[PDB]
Amino acid sequence: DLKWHHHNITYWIQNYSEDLPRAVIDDAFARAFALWSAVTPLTFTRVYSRDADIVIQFGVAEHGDGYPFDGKDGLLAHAFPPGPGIQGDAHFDDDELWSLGKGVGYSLFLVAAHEFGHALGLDHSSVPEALMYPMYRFTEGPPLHKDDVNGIRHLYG
Ligand SMILES: CC(=O)N[C@@H]1[C@@H](OC(C)=O)[C@H](OC(C)=O)[C@@H](COC(C)=O)O[C@H]1NC(=S)N/C=C/N([C@@H](C(=O)O)C(C)C)S(=O)(=O)c1ccc(-c2ccccc2)cc1
Ligand SMILES: [Ca+2]
Ligand SMILES: [Ca+2]
Ligand SMILES: [Ca+2]
Ligand SMILES: [Zn+2]
Ligand SMILES: [Zn+2]
Repeated sequence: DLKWHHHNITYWIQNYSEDLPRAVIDDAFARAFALWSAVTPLTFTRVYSRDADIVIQFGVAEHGDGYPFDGKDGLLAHAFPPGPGIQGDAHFDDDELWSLGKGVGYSLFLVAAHEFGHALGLDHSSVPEALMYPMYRFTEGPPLHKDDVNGIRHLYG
């Protein structure tokens, strides 16, 4: 689908990378969802159920959906457009080193924020400073750009 047909979105962290403590991983995802909830009529509620709208997985190579990851670097993660089942789910390549991005590795917060963008129905931006730009660039500045917010309001008001 082009967008979620309900406003109360649920998510399930199905498994964890060992790269970061679980509480830090939980918080990275929470922060990434908080970014989008501030600018939408959507809420994001964590659940412990396979029935969740957005199922989150860490995996490597072929991990069960026919879109295999590729080892270190290259593809970092991917997420499916809104809908039932696999749709809306977000997967992270655990052959990457997940971090806070300041040091070595990729920021789990930034990559998750980007992927949740896709999971709400956004496509890519042509603005380098936008979160939904298709190349990863680590920044400590505010991730959202006018274009990101325009795109998400275009779908959700
Ligand atoms: C096709 C398309 O939509 N455009 C790009 C083109 O890249 C450009 C314009 O430079 C580029 O086209 C060219 C040649 O200029 C092309 C280059 O090829 C590769 C593989 O490097 O890449 C296209 N983009 C796609 S779709 N590539 C894959 C994407 N990733 C995923 C994603 O966008 O979520 C995707 C599988 C769903 S990614 O894993 O590589 C990725 C995952 C996450 C950030 C990310 C980003 C920001 C913040 C945090 C994170 C990035 C990238
Ligand atoms: Ca990879
Ligand atoms: Ca789903
Ligand atoms: Ca890893
Ligand atoms: Zn996948
Ligand atoms: Zn993307």
